[PDB]
Amino acid sequence: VSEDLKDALSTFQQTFVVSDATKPDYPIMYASAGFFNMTGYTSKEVVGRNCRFLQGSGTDADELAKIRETLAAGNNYCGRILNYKKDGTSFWNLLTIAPIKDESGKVLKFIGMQVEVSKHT
Amino acid sequence: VSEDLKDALSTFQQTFVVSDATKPDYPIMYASAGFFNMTGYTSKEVVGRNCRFLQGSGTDADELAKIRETLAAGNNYCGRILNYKKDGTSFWNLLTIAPIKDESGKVLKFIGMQVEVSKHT
Ligand SMILES: Cc1cc2nc3c(=O)[nH]c(=O)nc-3n(C[C@H](O)[C@H](O)[C@H](O)COP(=O)(O)O)c2cc1C
Ligand SMILES: Cc1cc2nc3c(=O)[nH]c(=O)nc-3n(C[C@H](O)[C@H](O)[C@H](O)COP(=O)(O)O)c2cc1C
Repeated sequence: VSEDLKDALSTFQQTFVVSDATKPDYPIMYASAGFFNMTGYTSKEVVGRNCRFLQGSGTDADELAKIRETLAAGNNYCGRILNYKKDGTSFWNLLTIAPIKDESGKVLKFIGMQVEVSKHT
Repeated sequence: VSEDLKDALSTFQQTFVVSDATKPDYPIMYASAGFFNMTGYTSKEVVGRNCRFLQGSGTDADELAKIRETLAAGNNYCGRILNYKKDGTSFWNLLTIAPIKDESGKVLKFIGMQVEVSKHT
């Protein structure tokens, strides 16, 4: 809440997840070290869930539409979206999603790199 | 993130490079084994080089402007760009660039994940 506090104890955390692209819920298969440090959810407990548990009231619906469109097309997504820690504390997520394709081009997984950043840049 | 990330991408035989954001022309520090297969260039040909050697006259200059802006801003970049293998073969490269930052929020590296993609030109 306090302005001076947030900046002095700036946490520029970074994590990634890998999700299964062959199931309609795009479930996390693996969440990297740092996921709990950033979000307050353990890397173990998020396995089998869709990453939308990080979203809340202020998350931009149009950005979510572009993500779904990316996953369906099998391409990539780059955005800065509003996410929420287990706490309910909001943070800005510099989110980069890329397809993990096999030898013949099949999209088997997606990787999502998540970077906590401030509101603008 | 970074070493764990490299390992996850390698586990799925992905093509990616890691570039130095502290050296001035973003030289490649690391090129995965998939890079040779995708481009015809070995890692040793390529380590120490800016990845612009993949470009040619068909490459969209407007996209390259978007990339320059991303790297100066420490943000991410998602696009599909026309690139050329060592033998001149032209292809779509779905390129995804994300920052790797330290404690400061200082960008140390960029990772660029590359996949050769068919055509919805
Ligand atoms: C690999 C991967 C990583 C993702 N990471 C996040 C994330 O960090 N924050 C978030 O809000 N959504 C993230 N998503 C997006 C959601 O999981 C979901 O795809 C999005 O909400 C759109 O689908 P929906 O409209 O059904 O919710 C990620 C998706 C994928 C597949
Ligand atoms: C990690 C990373 C990966 C990159 N991968 C590619 C690539 O696969 N193909 C390409 O044309 N450019 C790639 N680039 C972009 C070019 O290296 C260069 O940044 C771009 O051409 C803009 O700079 P310039 O206008 O000086 O050429 C990559 C850049 C970074 C930092």
